[PDB]
Amino acid sequence: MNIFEMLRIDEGLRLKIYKDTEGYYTIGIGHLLTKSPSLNAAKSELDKAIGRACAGAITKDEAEKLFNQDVDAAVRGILRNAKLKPVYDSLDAVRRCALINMVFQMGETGVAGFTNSLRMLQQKRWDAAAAALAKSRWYNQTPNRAKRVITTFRTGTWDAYK
Ligand SMILES: [Cl-]
Ligand SMILES: [Cl-]
Ligand SMILES: [Cl-]
Repeated sequence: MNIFEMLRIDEGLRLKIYKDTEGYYTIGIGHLLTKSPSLNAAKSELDKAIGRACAGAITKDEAEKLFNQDVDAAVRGILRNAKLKPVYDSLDAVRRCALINMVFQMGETGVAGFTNSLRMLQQKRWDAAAAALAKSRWYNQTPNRAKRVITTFRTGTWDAYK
């Protein structure tokens, strides 16, 4: 299993503009277009991201290209972040993927906000980290996905995804 396969499971794949769990316009494999209520605005962001007139739809290849860009951006955002980097550096390969998953979903700043959980991960207190992560809007809004990531952090294996 790898980060791509993992996020592909959590986010799905849709070739036509859709609303994510918070009602924002997204497309592809979890690629947020805009927070704005306007379908037009969405459509304009899409055209601008792809570089052509998509009329609200993209191809598979296009979806994948955006996904490669988003994953890379998330890894680089972690490595540049003073709060995240040291965590990431302290973790084993499976758990690094769990950290990347959260950044992809909520962004760096959001993740950097889980101060206590970050500190526990770093100290390798897995069960305490799991509990801290669970006490969040994140967990209450998207529980099944949250659980899958938290379990990965707890165990360091891919069972939650197999
Ligand atoms: Cl926390
Ligand atoms: Cl809570
Ligand atoms: Cl969920």
